[PDB]
Formats: sequence, structure tokens, C-alpha cells
Amino acid sequence: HHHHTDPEKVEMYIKNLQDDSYYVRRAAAYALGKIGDERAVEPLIKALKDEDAWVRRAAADALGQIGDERAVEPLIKALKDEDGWVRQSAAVALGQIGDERAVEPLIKALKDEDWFVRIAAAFALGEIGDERAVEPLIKALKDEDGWVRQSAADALGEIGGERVRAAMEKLAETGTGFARKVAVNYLETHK
Repeated sequence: HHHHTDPEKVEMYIKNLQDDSYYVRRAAAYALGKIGDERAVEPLIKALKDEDAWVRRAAADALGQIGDERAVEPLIKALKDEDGWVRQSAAVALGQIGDERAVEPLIKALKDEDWFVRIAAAFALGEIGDERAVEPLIKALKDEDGWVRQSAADALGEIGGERVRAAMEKLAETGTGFARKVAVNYLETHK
């Protein structure tokens, strides 16, 4: 890395975002994410509306890797995409960008019908590190999906702070099952 961006290469891939082939558009989004240059942001925001879900997924991933805050509002809209894997990608991307504007929408995604979206929402909330997400993550310790539970537990640990500690104490006192184990372990290992 630490590459100086080759303008001809970026221009080439940006143009390929308009190719007739979904594969070429997908590959261009992927390439642009790896290059990491902000010239790609507005073109990728458009690709985030591509007719092909595979292209939309790749565009969200690339926007996350570039990390430009102009992507936040469009990715927030992508959290409502009809395609579950696009929502998952948008959640992951928003986590990577780290912008607090994504917190409320991600909390909503914690209730998504798809388990893989919920995992990504939990993870992203952990990465952003905003205490706002404590109660929603606490509730996710009761999720039907065991991986979602685990991701929420990890996210609480990433956020840390007094509010998490206070919530863990309540669970330590009166919680049961997985949530209790999470809380007791947390308190034993923290401060």
C-alpha cells in the first residue's frame, strides 16, 4: 500500500462502473475499494443504486474501505435495500467509516429479519463505539441466533465504559443464560 493513486487506472475503473456487464461493474467497484481514492466515492454512490444486487454489495464494500463520510447518508439508505447482503455490506461499511450518524439506523438493523445483517449491525455498533448502542446490544444477547448473540457480546466489550459496566451489573444480578455469562465474564475481566 501507501500507493500513489494512478489517475488513469482510477478513471478506467470508474468508466467500467457503466459497463453493460454486471461482472465488469462488480470488479470495478471491488478494484476502486482497494485503490482507496476518494475520486471513486461519487461514482460508487451511484453504483450503490445499480440494478444488480451483486454490484450494489460491492459498491457498499468499496465505500466502506475508502472511508469517505460522503458515503454515510447513501449507505444509511442502503440499510433498507431489498437485498439482505446489500444491507449487510452497508452495515459493515458504516462500521468502517465510524460516523456516529450511522448509530440510530444500525440500531434498527439490529432487528433485521436476516441474521447476517444483525451480526453486521452489532459489529458496526461495536466499531463506532457509541454508548448509545448499549441497551439495544443488551437485548441482542437474547437473539435467537447464537452468532448474533456472540457479536453483540463482543460489541459491548468494544464500547466499554461506565454505561456498559452498569448494564453488565444488572445482568450479573438478575440475568440468565448467555447474557449472564457475558456479564459475569465482563465484570471479572474489566476494571
